[PDB]
Amino acid sequence: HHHHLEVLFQGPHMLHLVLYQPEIPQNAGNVARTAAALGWPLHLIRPLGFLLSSPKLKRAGLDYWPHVDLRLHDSFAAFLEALPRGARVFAFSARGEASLYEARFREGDYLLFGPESRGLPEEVLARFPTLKIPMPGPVRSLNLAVAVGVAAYEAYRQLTG
Amino acid sequence: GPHMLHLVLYQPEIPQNAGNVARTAAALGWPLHLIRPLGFLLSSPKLKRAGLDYWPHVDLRLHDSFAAFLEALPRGARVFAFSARGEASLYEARFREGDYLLFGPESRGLPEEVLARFPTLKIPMPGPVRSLNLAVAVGVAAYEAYRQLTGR
Ligand SMILES: CSC[C@H]1O[C@@H](n2cnc3c(N)ncnc32)[C@H](O)[C@@H]1O
Ligand SMILES: CSC[C@H]1O[C@@H](n2cnc3c(N)ncnc32)[C@H](O)[C@@H]1O
Repeated sequence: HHHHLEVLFQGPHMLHLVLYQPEIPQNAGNVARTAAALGWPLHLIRPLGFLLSSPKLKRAGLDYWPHVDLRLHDSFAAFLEALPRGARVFAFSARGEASLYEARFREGDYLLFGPESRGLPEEVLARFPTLKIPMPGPVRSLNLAVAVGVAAYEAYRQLTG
Repeated sequence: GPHMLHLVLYQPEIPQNAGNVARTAAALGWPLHLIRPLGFLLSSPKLKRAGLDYWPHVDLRLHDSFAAFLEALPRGARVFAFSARGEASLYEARFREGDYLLFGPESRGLPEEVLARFPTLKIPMPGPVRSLNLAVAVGVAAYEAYRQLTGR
C-alpha cells in the first residue's frame, strides 16, 4: 500500500476494461456505458464485429460515447506489447481458476473479457490469472456486458472502500 | 447457502434486456418477476433467444399490474427500488434473504410515485453517464447482494 500523501497525488482511482474482439455492437455499447459511468478506460481489441458508425452502439436519449476514454488496439499482440511493465491482467472466464471475489484489485489493473460467442481463446486464458463470476445455477455464462459490469463494479467497490 | 432474492422488472421494454436478466436470474437461482405492460410479447423469439436455453431454469412470475405485484408481496417483505437518482449507494445496503430488487423501464425508469414508496438505491456513476443498461444494472445489484450473503 502507498503512503497517504502519495495516494492523494495519484488520480481518481481506476481500472482498465478490455474487450477482446467484441462481435455484437449492443454488447460493446452496453460496456461503454459502464466504462463512462465509472470514468474508466475502455480498450477495444480489433478485429471488431461491427463498424464504429453502427446505429446499434448508441441509444435514443442516451449519450455516453463522448465521455468514454476509448483505447483502440489493432490486435491482441499489439495490446500486450502496449502494456506498461508490471501490468496486471485478469482474464475473465466462467471456467476461471479463482473467484472474482477472492481477487484483490489495484489501481491500473486490466480486466479482460472475451466475445459473447466463444469467450477468450485457451492460449489467452493460459497466459493470465483467470477469474470466475460464481453461478450456482445451471448456467454456462453471463451476458458479456453483464459480466463486465459485475466485475468492474466489484473492483470499484474494493477501490473506493 | 443456498440464497434467494427476487428480481423484479417494472414494465420492461426491450426483450433482449429481459432475456439477459432471465439468464442472470437462472445463474443465481432467483425468481424473476415481470410487471405488465411489457414492450414485447412473451412469445417473442428475441426474448427466448436472449435467455438462450436457460428459460427452463427460470422461476418466472408475471404480474398484471404494479398493484398485483404489491399484493403478491409477503407481509414484511423488503423492496429496494433501484434508480440512478437513488438516495443511498448500493454498497451501503445490507441485503437479506428474500429481499426484492425492483428495476424500472429502459426509457424512463420507475415512476416518481413508485420511487417515493420504497428506499431507493443508486449504483454509483461518478462519470457523466445518466444510467446503466437495465440488464447490467440488475446484474451489478444482484451480484453485490450475492457477495454479501455468501460471505465473500
Ligand atoms: C462467453 S461469455 C462472454 C465473456 O463474458 C465473460 N464472462 C461471462 N460469464 C462469466 C462468468 N461467470 N465468469 C467470468 N467471466 C464471465 C467472459 O470474459 C466471457 O468471455
Ligand atoms: C433508466 S435505466 C433502467 C433501470 O435500470 C436501473 N438503473 C440503471 N442505472 C442505474 C443506476 N446507476 N443505479 C440504480 N439503478 C440503475 C434502474 O432500475 C432503471 O430504472
